[PDB]
Amino acid sequence: ETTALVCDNGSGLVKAGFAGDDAPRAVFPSIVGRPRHQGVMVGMGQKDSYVGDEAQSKRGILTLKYPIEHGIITNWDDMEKIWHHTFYNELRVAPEEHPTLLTEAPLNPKANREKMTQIMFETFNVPAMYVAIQAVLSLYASGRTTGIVLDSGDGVTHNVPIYEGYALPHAIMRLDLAGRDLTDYLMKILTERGYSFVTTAEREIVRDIKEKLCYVALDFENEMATAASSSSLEKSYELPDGQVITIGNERFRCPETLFQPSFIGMESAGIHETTYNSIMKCDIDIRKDLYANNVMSGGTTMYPGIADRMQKEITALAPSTMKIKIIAPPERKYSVWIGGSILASLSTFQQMWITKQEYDEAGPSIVHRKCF
Amino acid sequence: ETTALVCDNGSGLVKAGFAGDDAPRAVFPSIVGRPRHQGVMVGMGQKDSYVGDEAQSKRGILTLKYPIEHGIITNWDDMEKIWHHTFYNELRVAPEEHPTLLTEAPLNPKANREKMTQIMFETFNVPAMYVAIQAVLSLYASGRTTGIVLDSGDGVTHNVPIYEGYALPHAIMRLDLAGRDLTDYLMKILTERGYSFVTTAEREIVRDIKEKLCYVALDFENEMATAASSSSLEKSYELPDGQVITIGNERFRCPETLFQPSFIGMESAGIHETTYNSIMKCDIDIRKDLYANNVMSGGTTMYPGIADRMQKEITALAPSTMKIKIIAPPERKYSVWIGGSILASLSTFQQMWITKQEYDEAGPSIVHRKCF
Amino acid sequence: GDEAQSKRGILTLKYPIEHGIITNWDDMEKIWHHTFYNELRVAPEEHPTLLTEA
Ligand SMILES: Nc1ncnc2c1ncn2[C@@H]1O[C@H](COP(=O)(O)OP(=O)(O)O)[C@@H](O)[C@H]1O
Ligand SMILES: Nc1ncnc2c1ncn2[C@@H]1O[C@H](COP(=O)(O)OP(=O)(O)O)[C@@H](O)[C@H]1O
Ligand SMILES: [Ca+2]
Ligand SMILES: [Ca+2]
Repeated sequence: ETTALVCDNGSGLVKAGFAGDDAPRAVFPSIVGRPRHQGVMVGMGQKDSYVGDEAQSKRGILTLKYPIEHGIITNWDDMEKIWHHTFYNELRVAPEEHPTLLTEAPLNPKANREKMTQIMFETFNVPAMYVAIQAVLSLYASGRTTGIVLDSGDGVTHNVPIYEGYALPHAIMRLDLAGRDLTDYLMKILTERGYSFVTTAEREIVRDIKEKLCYVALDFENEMATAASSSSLEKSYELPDGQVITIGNERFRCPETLFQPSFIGMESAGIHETTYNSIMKCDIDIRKDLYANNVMSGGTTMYPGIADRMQKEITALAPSTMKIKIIAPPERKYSVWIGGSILASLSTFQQMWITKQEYDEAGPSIVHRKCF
Repeated sequence: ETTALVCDNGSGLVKAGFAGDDAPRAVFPSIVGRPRHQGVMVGMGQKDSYVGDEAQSKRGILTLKYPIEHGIITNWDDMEKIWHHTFYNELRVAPEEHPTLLTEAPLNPKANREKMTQIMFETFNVPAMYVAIQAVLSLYASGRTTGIVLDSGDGVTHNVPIYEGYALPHAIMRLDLAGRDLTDYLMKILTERGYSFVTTAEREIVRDIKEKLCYVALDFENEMATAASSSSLEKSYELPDGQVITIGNERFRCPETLFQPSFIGMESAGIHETTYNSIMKCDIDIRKDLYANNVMSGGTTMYPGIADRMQKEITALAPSTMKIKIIAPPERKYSVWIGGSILASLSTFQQMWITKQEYDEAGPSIVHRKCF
Repeated sequence: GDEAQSKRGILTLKYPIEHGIITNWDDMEKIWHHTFYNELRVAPEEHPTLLTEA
């Protein structure tokens, strides 16, 4: 009778809805805006904190804060505000009669799970809850049981291999390189053409430029030579004050940081080498099914041409006698929520929620022994 | 056998001289004045424009323009006229047989730099030239190879960390808050006492008031409290007509914009926070030396008490077991030119010059491959 | 060697030996030249050398 809630809680966006639906209902950015200037007109409902899309609507006079930074909930009061907004204003449900499934990146500190369990059980008084891993839900929404999942959101890029439903925890890769860092790099390299963007409001403008105009080049040096030789790669964008900017080679220099992370000073490997070393740390017999099932998920995998670039780099890295297939659905930026909707709707799942009585008898540490 | 020219062409002043010397010869402000009233006297040796100190003396009948605005050269004919003035009239030097060294703030757009190459080679026809970063020359004048440089001039305030001669480009911070913004804020808050300063001639008068009477307070709140409760902090200044003004809490409120930049409505952080984030973005081992080698340069660091205040503010943010030393030599106003003179007169430097023939096959884009 | 430890912030560090097997022979030759010439300060032409292996 009761319908479980699925709330995919990413670093940049939050996707909330009911289990069983095909698409989430409440998709809105996880920001809290606070007023920065002097309020002179008395009345008219001047609130002290705006949460969600109205913070985007009034972002010119607000300082904007992300409570989740690289998968870490830093400011818990703002995250409680976002949870209150997504329960009472967006979905408009009573949380004390609905189970709630939550998502989390792996290799994340254990205080985060305990504090989410404490806030969801004590403040909102839910009857049951569960915390799941995002890549596992991506493989659930993919409809298969074997594959290696590369999930990259706004703050974290993780990589999990699963064979026949059994995960390999020693081969899970994590990398703090995602859309926030790509946005900051694009803010850095727009100053070469004279466009200055510094404030937190215009960071969203640079993010919109990144979403609309960036793509992954198949060969970087040839695309450098093509951009230097001609001007056919240039495109124009309209700022919301009416100014028109144009960008050339900055379209594909920005997602190249995912493949060459020495552009922002990190000495770590690119995502193709991260996927290759995740496959090579796995056992000898399961690599053949993992090369053919590179499941691709998350929001920063929506660049044009990223899948062909991953195909070229992994086929270069792997031995030539094998087939490498990369699975990129067109709905892959919602795959974590769709897998959460699939998982909460199974009849075989309904005994492994964390009930209120288990929390009362075991404290917040029940989430370590039950979830994962 | 020829000598190199060193020309620090900062946004407020031009400081030019020969390499190997210890002090610059031609120091004059980067202004171009044009007449704004009608000429009624026949003869008199009247000119269409004035430059440098000659524009400074006759400023009552002139409109003054700064060709450099926050580091970016806006008007190029005026900058060409200032370069012609500092070559032919100030230094008495024919520039076709002396190589020249120029300075530039980091994260500037590229299109200045090539043009800064182009009319150095096509107009003045120098045999060689080079463009350097100001903070690197500050470390050259300091005599050491490890440190983080806070260089704040008239238009650009930037932090650059260098460890063992290796710069870290991902940790360079730029902030467009410097002496002109402090001057405009001082013109804004001087209207509270009834003193109006609106024209561009009397902006120089307010700049002189800022140079003579302003200081950085150690703690802001008790300084405001003792400014309100007494009159010992007040000082008097004589205008060149004869009028005498008296200022009180405006002496320390105008440097406070460097530490509290919300006074002019800017969302960004202060210089202590900017230096702390620039240190914290660096690698984990090198932060031991970066706390102990804070180097200041530029005229905006000439306020009394800025070093003690910056030490107290960095000491609050850093952990208590780290030793923080700020180096503020009394000659650090001229330190960019001194490092330019040390670098140009150095023996292994004379193969990094961008000569005439390399510009001839490479176009103006030689400066990106060679300089920095 | 030790001067790579003192400057390890601005360096990437590589081990030529990985699980006992020498992988990068140029870096191993560099370490051998450093330990013969800069640490023991001897010429290898007049000293027999004993080596160890797993
Ligand atoms: N079409 C697109 N092209 C490029 N980047 C995108 C696109 N759509 C979303 N993104 C990026 O994905 C990031 C967040 O995606 P997502 O994983 O759905 O949210 P979260 O990280 O909150 O889970 C955003 O920072 C955004 O920049
Ligand atoms: N004694 C002083 N006290 C306070 N500020 C000063 C002093 N001398 C110069 N300044 C400020 O320094 C700014 C620029 O100085 P400087 O860095 O030498 O020139 P540039 O910015 O061209 O490199 C000027 O705007 C001036 O207001
Ligand atoms: Ca996500
Ligand atoms: Ca300067």
